[PDB]
Amino acid sequence: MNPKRIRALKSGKQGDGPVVYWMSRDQRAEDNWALLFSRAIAKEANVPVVVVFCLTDEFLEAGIRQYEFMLKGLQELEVSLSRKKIPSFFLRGDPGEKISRFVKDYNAGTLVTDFSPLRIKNQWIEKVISGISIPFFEVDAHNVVPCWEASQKHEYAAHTFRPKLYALLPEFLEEFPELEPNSVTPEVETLSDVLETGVKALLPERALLKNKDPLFEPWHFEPGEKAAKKVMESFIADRLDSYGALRNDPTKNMLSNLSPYLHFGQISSQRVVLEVEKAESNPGSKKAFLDEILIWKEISDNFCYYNPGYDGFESFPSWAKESLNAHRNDVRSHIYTLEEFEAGKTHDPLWNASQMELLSTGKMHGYTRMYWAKKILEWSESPEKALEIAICLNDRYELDGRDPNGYAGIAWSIGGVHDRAWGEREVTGKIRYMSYEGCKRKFDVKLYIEKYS
Ligand SMILES: Cc1cc2nc3c(=O)[nH]c(=O)nc-3n(C[C@H](O)[C@H](O)[C@H](O)COP(=O)(O)OP(=O)(O)OC[C@H]3O[C@@H](n4cnc5c(N)ncnc54)[C@H](O)[C@@H]3O)c2cc1C
Repeated sequence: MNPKRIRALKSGKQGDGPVVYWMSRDQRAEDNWALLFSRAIAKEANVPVVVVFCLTDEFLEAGIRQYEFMLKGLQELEVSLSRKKIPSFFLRGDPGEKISRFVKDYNAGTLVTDFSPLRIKNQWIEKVISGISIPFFEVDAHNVVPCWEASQKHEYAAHTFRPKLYALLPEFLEEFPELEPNSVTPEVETLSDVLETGVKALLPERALLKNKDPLFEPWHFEPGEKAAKKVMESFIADRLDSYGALRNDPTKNMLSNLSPYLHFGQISSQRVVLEVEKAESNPGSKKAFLDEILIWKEISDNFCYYNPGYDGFESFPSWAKESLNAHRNDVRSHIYTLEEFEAGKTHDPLWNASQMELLSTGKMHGYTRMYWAKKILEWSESPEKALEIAICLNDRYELDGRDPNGYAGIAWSIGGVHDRAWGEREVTGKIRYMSYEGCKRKFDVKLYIEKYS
C-alpha cells in the first residue's frame, strides 16, 4: 500500500474505538483504497472498521434518476460489506452534525474518508474538523495517481499533464489487495424507507412530457457494483476494438457507458485500466480510451482541486476571458431562457435531440455534450449565464452529473479550459466553434435526431 495515497486532514489523539470510513465519493467494496486503508489502520489498532454514509439534504437539488441509482447501489453494497463483517450506518442530515455525533456516540478512534475536490465536499470537511478530536485522514481512491501527486499546480493543457501522469503510472497503477474481513462483528434506518420518502419528495419535480408520463428511462443502466463489472466486461469484449473509430459517432453506442458507475464510485477507474491494459485490441483504440479515463478524467480533478472557482468565469484562461469580454456586446442570434433550453425548444433540431437524450437516458453522448454546451454559450446573454445554464442542466439530468468531469467539460466548451485559441468569431470569440454543418459531415445527424423525438 502506497502511503502517498492518503493525506492527513487533522491530527489528534486516537481513541480505542472502531475506525470509521466516511464513504462519500467511492461507493464500492472492491478496489477501494480508502476502504483498504481503513482496514489496515483498524488491524494495527486491534479494532474493527465501520462504513458510514451520509444522505445529505442536497438530494433535492437533483432528480430521482440520480437518487435511485445511488441508493439501489448502496442496497447491494450493504449486503457485500455485511459479508465481510463490516457494518454500514446510513445517516440522514448534515454531514457536519451527523459525522461528529457518530464519532462521539460510537467512541470512534480514527476517521477516514475518500477524496473529492468539489466545493461541497470541502464544506463538510470544514464542519467535521471543527467538531472532532480524533485523527482525520483522506485517501484518493478515485484516481489512479493521487491528485496531489500527479501535479502540484493547475495544468493548462492535456499535453502538459499527460507526461506527468504516464511517468507515475509504473508506481501507482497496481493490483488491489483482497479486502480482509473483520475478525468479529462489532457492536439510522432502512434504505428502502429512505428511498420511499426521498422519491415521494422528488415526485412533484419529476421530469414529465405532455402526456403526464415520466421522461427518464431507467432500463438503460442497471445500478450496482456487480452490474458495473458486467458493463466493463462488455466494453472490452465488444466495444473496445471499435472505440477509437466510433467514439465521435453519437448514432453508434460504442462508448463504455461506465460514467454513472465511475461517478458514484461503484467501480474503480484503476480496475478498468488494469483490465484494458492487459487486453489485446486495436492500439489506436486502447490509446484513445486510456487518454479519456486517465488524462481527461484525472485532469478534471486537477482542475477542481487547484481552482476554487472552477464553476466561475475567473477560472477561464486569460486569452478566453479577454476574447469573451471583447464580444460581450455582440448581438446574439438567439436568446433562450432556462426553461426553453431545459425543454429543448430551440431552433436547432440537433441540439433538441441532444437535450432529449439527456432527459430520457440521463447520459448524453460524449461528442454531443460538447455541441450541447457550446450552443448554450452562443445562445446566452453572457458567458456567466451560459455557465449557470450548462451547470444546472448538467448536474440535474446527467446520471454522472455533480462530478469534476462535468465542470471541467463545461469549462472546456464555454471557457476553453484545457483548450487552445481558435479563429476569432463573433459572440463566441476565440473559443472553439462547432457548427451544425460540421456535425453533418462527421456523422448522420438525421438518424440521431429521429432516434430522440
Ligand atoms: C459539456 C460536458 C458535460 C459533461 N458532463 C459530464 C458529467 O456531468 N459527468 C461526467 O462524469 N462527465 C461529463 N462530461 C465528460 C464526458 O462527457 C463524459 O464523461 C462521458 O461522456 C462519459 O460517458 P462514457 O463513459 O460512455 O464515455 P467514454 O468515452 O467510454 O469515457 C469513459 C470515461 O473516461 C472519462 N472521460 C471520458 N471522456 C471524458 C471527458 N471529456 N472529460 C472527463 N472525463 C472523461 C470518463 O471518466 C468516462 O467515464 C462532460 C463533458 C462535457 C463536454
